[PDB]
Amino acid sequence: KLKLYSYWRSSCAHRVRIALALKGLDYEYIPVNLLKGDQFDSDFKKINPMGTVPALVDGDVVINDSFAIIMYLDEKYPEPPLLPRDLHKRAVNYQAMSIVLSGIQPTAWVNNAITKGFTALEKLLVNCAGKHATGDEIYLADLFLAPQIHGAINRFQINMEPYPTLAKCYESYNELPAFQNALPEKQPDAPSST
Amino acid sequence: KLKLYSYWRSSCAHRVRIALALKGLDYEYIPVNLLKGDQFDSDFKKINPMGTVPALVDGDVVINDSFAIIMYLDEKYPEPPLLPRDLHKRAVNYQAMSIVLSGIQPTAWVNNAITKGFTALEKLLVNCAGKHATGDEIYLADLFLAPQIHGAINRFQINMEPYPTLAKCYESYNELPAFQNALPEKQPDAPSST
Repeated sequence: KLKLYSYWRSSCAHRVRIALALKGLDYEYIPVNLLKGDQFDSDFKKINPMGTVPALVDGDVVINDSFAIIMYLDEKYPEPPLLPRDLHKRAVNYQAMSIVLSGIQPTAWVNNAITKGFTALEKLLVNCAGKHATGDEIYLADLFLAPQIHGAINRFQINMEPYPTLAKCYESYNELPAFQNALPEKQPDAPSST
Repeated sequence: KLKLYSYWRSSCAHRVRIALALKGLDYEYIPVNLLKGDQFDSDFKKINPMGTVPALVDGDVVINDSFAIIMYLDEKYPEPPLLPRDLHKRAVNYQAMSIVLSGIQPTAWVNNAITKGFTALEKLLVNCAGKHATGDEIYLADLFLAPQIHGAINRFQINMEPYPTLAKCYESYNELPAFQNALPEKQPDAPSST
């Protein structure tokens, strides 16, 4: 019985929710309101000593970090694979992951940090033929791109026309249930329509 | 005939040099002076369009990003393995990698960003019994910790006594040839003794 400590608006938790949905894995969604500071609660700290969200609990095992959680899921529950067979395409997926993870993540506001990272991702992925980031199946890069692009568009009003490959990728996720289900607005702790 | 575009003081390139040495892989060291701005040279840009260092050239294939390069090497040349068999220990290695990659990396100066990241790494690794970060063999976390600790000590004069697990790890690398050989001061472009 997996548990996922998640916050509806966290892009890192969004990545993990896609992975769980693509693996067909059921889990208990445990909301952690990051705006309200619920991650500094001492009982939560008891269960999740690292203190970060997302956090996956798999029995006695607690995994933090979106990338480490996703790799643990892919290695424990291999089907469908989140990495391709081709060593070069696997390297592109890891590079795309790292630009998002460590490149970008960390009147009107102009966000050119995104410009910079999206330019690199476009540079990296434009030569990968296919429906999604690296081919016609969904892989690790796609789980990193979807939440990043959703956040760029919804929080920074970034225009995606300068990044046609990225735009293709993001449009390609609109019909995939695993991706639709994992969206921030669909989560149990998301702001209501009621 | 592998090629590695490297800069002697780059901690990211330091990580990759350890991996190449542990895999017993020969390569052409191509210096890229990052202080002098050699990475913005147009011919280098032709070979390495992504423009970053380190960059591994494996024939026609150019891989950027320290983590993606190291994974490509581990997957193409599996021996000795840079990840353990145990799924949980593999997850710890990826978490340690991510704290360094995306947590830390990006009168006297006091560097408490390091304090923060080293505190998390200590928290993460203290329950892993063994000579090195996650056991008695060298894995991915160790390739990320060595350059980070070398840089903390040599550029920021960080005292390692508050992080006994990390200190153990770093002392454990002093006798390993792969680690000694990859040090910044030993590289072809490093400042001279002459």
